[PDB]
Amino acid sequence: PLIVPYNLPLPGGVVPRMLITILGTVKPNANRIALDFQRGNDVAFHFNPRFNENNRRVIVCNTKLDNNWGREERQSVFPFESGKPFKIQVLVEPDHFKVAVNDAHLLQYNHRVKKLNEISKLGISGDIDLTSASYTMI
Repeated sequence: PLIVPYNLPLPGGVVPRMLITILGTVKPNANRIALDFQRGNDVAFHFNPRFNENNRRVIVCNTKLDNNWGREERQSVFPFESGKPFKIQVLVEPDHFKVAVNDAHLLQYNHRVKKLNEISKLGISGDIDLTSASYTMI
């Protein structure tokens, strides 16, 4: 098991065909999970499941530039369940990050931060037990 929050270095940044795989279990009373692909202090892609946002479950995605959050992209399809094991796969494609959860396509997020090679770390945080975090080329 891995300590949360966990930093996964992405050597030389991301590139199309890189596949990041995160395995863990949602804690029983979870409130949030976050994945943050970073370019220094900037957050190129924030993927943020929220378990009780005004009694709704929603995934919020966004980018943080110069300490300011941008326009949120919201997904109501919510494949995470409190107490249960999950797999998140993030596939870097030329124009977007493509995300699958438990082998099912969830969402795509268009690149706002376009210097892919400078997105050099992934932060994994929130209400999870983290089992594995790795990457490969496909």
